[PDB]
Amino acid sequence: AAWKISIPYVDFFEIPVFCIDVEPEHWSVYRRYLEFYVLESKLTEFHGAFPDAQLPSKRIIGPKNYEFLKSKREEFQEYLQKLLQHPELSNSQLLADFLSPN
Repeated sequence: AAWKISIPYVDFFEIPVFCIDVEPEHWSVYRRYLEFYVLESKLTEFHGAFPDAQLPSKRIIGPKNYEFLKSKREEFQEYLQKLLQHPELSNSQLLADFLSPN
């Protein structure tokens, strides 16, 4: 996974979602706030616990706030980006699955 990702915006599934563009091959995937936290949970389970690569404290929000997802947009982007930089994860199906279309 020498993949490049960005989270240009947050969108709606009608339900506010993160839109991730992935790189010349390209596509986008839609991920719910919660989906990130289970990703991090599982990844940490099978691969350890990369400092630097840390999701912010999970908020005890309810569906649905748009503006809140908008604000975490950058942090979440940084997370995935720093994730992709570690090896060991370069072969994680978990990560790959997370980043695959829709």
